Amino acid sequence: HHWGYGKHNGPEHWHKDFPIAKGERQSPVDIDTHTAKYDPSLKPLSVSYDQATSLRILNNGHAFNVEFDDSQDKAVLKGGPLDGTYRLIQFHFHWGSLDGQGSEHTVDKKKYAAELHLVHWNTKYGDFGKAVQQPDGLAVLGIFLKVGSAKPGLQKVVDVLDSIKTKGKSADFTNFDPRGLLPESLDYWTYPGSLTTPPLLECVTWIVLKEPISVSSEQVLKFRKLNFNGEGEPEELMVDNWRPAQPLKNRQIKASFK
Ligand SMILES: O=C(O)/C=C/c1ccc(Cl)cc1Cl
Ligand code: NA
Ligand SMILES: [Zn+2]
Repeated sequence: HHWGYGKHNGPEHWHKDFPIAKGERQSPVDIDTHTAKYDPSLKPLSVSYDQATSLRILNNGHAFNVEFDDSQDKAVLKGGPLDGTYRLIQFHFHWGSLDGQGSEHTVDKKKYAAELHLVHWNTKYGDFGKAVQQPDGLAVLGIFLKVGSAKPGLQKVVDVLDSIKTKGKSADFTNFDPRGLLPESLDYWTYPGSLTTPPLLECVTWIVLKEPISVSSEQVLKFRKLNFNGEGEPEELMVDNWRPAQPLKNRQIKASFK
């Protein structure tokens, strides 16, 4: 498959190879704050990242992934809407060419400059490939980025991007603490959805944080210097690698906060 974000291979084309693109629980969605309902049954969200073990950062031609050792429970997400234990496997971002676009989820139709996805899988299914075949296989923690003050916890990521400029390049990325990417508040919205890239599988419990993090202009500018293309190929800047909001259909978005 040769999907991407251009006119000829972008989100409007994906359904031809991945018909679930037009399915009943696709992501992202617009979060209407005036219709999302507070759910008092939601348990506390538990982000347990103290023993996180990062390994590598990779430009995969769509975004860049920071990968983690998920062979044991070392960085997990629990609580909230979740039952059981979800292991952190990787995180990545989606971002824009302009500061007013880049996020996948929107809030009352507002776009943010970027969106962070921390991807976790349900350990009851044994490995990630099995988990993505289950309706409760994944939990993705989504965090909005707005342009303002620099995010110190993001700078080590920014610092290494020159070493993975093109598709297929990877670099060591051990001893990175993903706790430095979180906002102060863990207030969230949650709804059942999908992967936002092919194969678009409907296996995700989305947990989208209310509070955006701030990153600096220079930090997001360095995201935009990455390339979709491989080394030696014509340069295509890696920007606007986001899917737009999809129909909510038969779903309710719940809020953890009043
Ligand atoms: O978070 C995203 O934007 C896409 C994630 C993703 C895309 C493809 C596969 Cl096979 C698995 C995952 Cl977690
Ligand atoms: Na299992
Ligand atoms: Zn993503």
